[PDB]
Amino acid sequence: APLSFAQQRLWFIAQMSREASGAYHVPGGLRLRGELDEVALRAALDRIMARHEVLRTRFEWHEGEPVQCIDAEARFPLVRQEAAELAHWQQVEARSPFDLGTGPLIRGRLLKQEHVLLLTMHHIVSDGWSMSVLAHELGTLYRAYAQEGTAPEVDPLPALPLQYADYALWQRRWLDGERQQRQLAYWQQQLAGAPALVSLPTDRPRPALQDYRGDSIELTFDAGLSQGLRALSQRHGTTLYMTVLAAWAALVARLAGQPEVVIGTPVANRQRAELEGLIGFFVNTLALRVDLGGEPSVAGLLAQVRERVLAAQSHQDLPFEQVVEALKPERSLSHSPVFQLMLSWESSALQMSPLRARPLAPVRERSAQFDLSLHLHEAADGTVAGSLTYASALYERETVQRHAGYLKALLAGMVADDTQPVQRIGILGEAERHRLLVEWNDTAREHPRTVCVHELFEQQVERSPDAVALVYEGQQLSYRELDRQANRLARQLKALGVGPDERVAVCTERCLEMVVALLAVLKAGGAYVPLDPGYPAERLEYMLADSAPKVLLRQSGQTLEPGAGVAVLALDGEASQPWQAQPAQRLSRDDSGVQPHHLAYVIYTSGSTGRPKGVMVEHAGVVNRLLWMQRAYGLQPQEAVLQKTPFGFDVSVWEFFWPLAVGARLVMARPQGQQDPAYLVETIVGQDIGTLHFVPSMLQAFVDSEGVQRCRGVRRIVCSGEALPGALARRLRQQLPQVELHNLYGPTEATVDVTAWACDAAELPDNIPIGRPVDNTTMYVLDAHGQPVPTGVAGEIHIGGVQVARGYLGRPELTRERFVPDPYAGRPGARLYKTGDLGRWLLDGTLEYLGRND
Repeated sequence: APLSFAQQRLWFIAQMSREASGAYHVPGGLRLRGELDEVALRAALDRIMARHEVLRTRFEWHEGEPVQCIDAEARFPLVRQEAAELAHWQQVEARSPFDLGTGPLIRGRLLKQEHVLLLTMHHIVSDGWSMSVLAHELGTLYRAYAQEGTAPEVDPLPALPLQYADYALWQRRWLDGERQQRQLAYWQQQLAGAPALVSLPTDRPRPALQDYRGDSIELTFDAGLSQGLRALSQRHGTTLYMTVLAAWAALVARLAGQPEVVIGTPVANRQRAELEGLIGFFVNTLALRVDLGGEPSVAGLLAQVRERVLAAQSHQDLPFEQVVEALKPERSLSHSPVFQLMLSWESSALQMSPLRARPLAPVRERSAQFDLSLHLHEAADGTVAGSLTYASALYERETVQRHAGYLKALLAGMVADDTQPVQRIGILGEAERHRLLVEWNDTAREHPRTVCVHELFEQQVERSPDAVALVYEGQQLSYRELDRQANRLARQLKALGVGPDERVAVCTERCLEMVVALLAVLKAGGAYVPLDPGYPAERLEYMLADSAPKVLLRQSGQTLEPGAGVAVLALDGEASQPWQAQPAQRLSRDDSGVQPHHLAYVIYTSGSTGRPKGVMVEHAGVVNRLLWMQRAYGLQPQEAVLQKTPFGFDVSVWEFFWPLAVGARLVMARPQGQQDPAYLVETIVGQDIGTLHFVPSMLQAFVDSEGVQRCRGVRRIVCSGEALPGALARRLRQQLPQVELHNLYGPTEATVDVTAWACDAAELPDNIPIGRPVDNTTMYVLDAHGQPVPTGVAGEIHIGGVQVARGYLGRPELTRERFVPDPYAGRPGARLYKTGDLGRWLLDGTLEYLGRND
């Protein structure tokens, strides 16, 4: 049961109101493990109450603007009430709403020698630094009150040199002057043109409204890495924070595929020594734009980050909100402005001045104001530890864990060699590298590697010679009748010099004799070259001359004349009768001499921008492609497949030879029949079609056609050639609830298809994946240097395995460029095909097509 659009909208808005409850509070606590002297503690809390003027301040509405009201004689409120209770009592105290009109804006919690001294302040009167000052004065005041009786333990001995209202009066005048205008001018130029949104790969699409649900992981830099990072930063004059910022920016730019990254950082903004002991709202945010173009070195990047961090810290008085208003007066509501990743660097003055006061550790962060929030601090033992909070709507936990692993690996590389290119440092762990290269390519399947394409058909003829094999416009041929017709023509082709790796061009519209021709060429040991008569004459004549075939099989009525010594054989009509005198028995395997490594066909590319390339495809890869398809989908002998794809596209290869290898019948659609919506529906129903192919644009026309809901006998619809929108997949489910939808992907240079994804999930994604590699086929997503990229990162798709084509006919240079040695398979001579397509691995080990690399 789904919510309406207005219900879902109001829910996300109502939970953003839940974000405005605890995200504006500054919680904290201390553990008391000593004598119970609550008489001195209450005097210590009330002493810091009356001393720090901001703690006894309320806020009202007075004539169209908020005003502050400083009250006198403020009493500290404290409530008096193992693992489950302390955790529940903590965050509910941290999520306790305060009243800004009445106060108090600072509360506490305590109960029963060991006690729990919880404390919470509102962000309008405090910040991160304010809790450290609150804990500083509490330990000193409880100590002085535990020594002997006092009345002003902190009022005359260390008084406040400046109150928060004095700071606000100074800031009100500073914001009106020119110093504020110069700092705004710097930030205007420093961040002009920066990317508005980091393109970090997300496990789920970014919601329309920013989801603030968060979770966090812990990460640690051991003493070895921390020591090396300290020495690295001393050598380059950077701080330990600058070195981590340089590494994280280098990692994010590499993961996102963007030249520069913006990372925010909160600063204390207490540069003047007059404010360092004050309690109040002082924290400001700085946006750090780190550029990684030009492939810098580790040393060069550290010098850039050192430069821009010092420049940012010189202009840190300007409020970050005024930077956002100047840069992005119009801003998206699905992500934070200017930056979406924050890096906070915490420190380690004093600690526990009273007695046995332990700093209570904060609860695990569950609110995500940004996409990623990296918190780090230098522990006492020199090790660097912290947390990485992530937005649950965007990332899964394992993705964030691998993200932290890349950062630690990149930091170790920067220590190992600060002179190397920073963006080529290895970051993948061995576990993920093995999963990407091996585990997700575990497709080895035992198929007979000694059988050719036509022999699969011949083996089926012996199993069911009288079953129906081919249907065309009221005519039909059994398996035996089709085999005999192909044998006669194959012997005629053999008499004309057809043999291993020789080409035979075939120019015909769809009919029974089209399949006779294709099988006869294969039986004669040659490779067929489909010449679609619908193509322009210039294109047909080029492919006819480029392929240099021994024979042209031509349908009667076609006028294509090769000349050049090419033998022309009539495919049908009265002129084809002479080769009916050939014996109908099969040619022996030695008579043709064809082997699985010989060519099965040469199919030319589109030639959209130049001359088409003849893709040379061998028998063994086609056999693997066909045997996988039967293992995946289980086509049965009583089923029918529709031959509707023009046979110049290699999708027709499985339309032709998959049913004929397994006992099903192939229904040859009328020429250009797929373009008639009425004919397609009537043929599907009339001929009991169970399986057919659509490019997504034509599947859209199919589901929009009249009477599409009559096709409830359809079993499988295979999609390939374009991106398949999830909306179209859902639309097909509504029209035909029984049909199985499968999304396939693969170029001609890798034998028809190499990945497949069944669209059988209860809820389908907006972008249908291309899936997992097929049998004996491998897939790789590599960067510009041939290295595997992290999971989710976009790179160029590479294809390995037995289906990689032999190359381009007559174009050895281009073949060497796109068919490169395979460095993974462990097989000598194996090759990868560079697709020129962009893609990425998903979490579940499925591939996603992202477009062309250029």
